[PDB]
Amino acid sequence: TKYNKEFLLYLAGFVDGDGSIIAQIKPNQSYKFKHQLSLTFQVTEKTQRRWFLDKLVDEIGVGYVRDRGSVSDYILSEIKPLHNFLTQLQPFLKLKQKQANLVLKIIEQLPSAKESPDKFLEVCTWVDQIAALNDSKTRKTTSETVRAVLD
Amino acid sequence: TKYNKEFLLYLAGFVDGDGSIIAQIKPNQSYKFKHQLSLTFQVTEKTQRRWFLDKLVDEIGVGYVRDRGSVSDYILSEIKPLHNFLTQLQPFLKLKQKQANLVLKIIEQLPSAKESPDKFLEVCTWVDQIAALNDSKTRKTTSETVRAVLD
DNA sequence: GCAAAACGTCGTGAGACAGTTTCG
DNA sequence: CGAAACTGTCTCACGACGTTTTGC
Repeated sequence: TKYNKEFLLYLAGFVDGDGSIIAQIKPNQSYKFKHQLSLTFQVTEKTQRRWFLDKLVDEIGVGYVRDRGSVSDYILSEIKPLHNFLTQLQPFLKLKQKQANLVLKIIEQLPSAKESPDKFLEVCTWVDQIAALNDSKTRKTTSETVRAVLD
Repeated sequence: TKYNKEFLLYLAGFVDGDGSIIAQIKPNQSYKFKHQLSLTFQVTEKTQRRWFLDKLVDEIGVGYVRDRGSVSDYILSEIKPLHNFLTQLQPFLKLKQKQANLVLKIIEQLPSAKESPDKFLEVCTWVDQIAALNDSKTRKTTSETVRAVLD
């Protein structure tokens, strides 16, 4: 899906404001390396303004909105559409462009990360960088925590 | 000054996110009708990201940045530059377009609001409308306050 | 007497994760 | 196995005012 540049310009400003580009390493025994590499693009807004997030679902054509009381979030996790979307959005980001670029990097490196523990750990390293670029305050699992479990 | 369109598209999204279009009636004795009609365009950001606000000062070409601890704000209150700015920004705003058009209306009517208490009140009613559109929760002075004083 | 700067603050509206679950 | 959803909440990073002082 090719997005309109005006939509992307406005949206990149909005994302730099209320948005969040997130990479997480989730402990999970069902994966071969006991952790899932999770990626999320999100936009949070007061629920009385969810109409704005509902429109995003329509305009971006993928993702959904979750309600959590007083605020709601537009969430996009599917890696394929995420890569497609972030690729077109990143040229216009000013505050979260580095995060976007790290996420695109991780996505493309995913297949290779599933094959090798050293690669996987390398990818986890880029997740650490995204978190350090964000206003990270409650992170727990890092590349360090993953190395210890692999060992 | 005329701003580039892509600049305004991005900024409108950033403003709809971290910005605030403010209208205030400030009790102050030195004014004929005992209140100042104050208008402010602002963008708030964590002080570590103060460079982005400083950059806005240069790109918008007027206004300034103030510090208040963990966060800083880009501030624009000069009525003429503010009017020129919002006129060009409002077409691209989505959550705060009404507030912006009401601020523009107030500015245009300031001259006549000065000559008549009743005009002053009507404009103060437009300030009520802006506060209602924002997520107002600590407002003290309203057009009802002024109505009482004007007696 | 008004515009504009300066300085101060309530109560969130966000951001940024964590943990667990679903099911092709 | 693993992509993606579902559910919770911590810690702010904002928004949106308010009061007081400048300066022409």
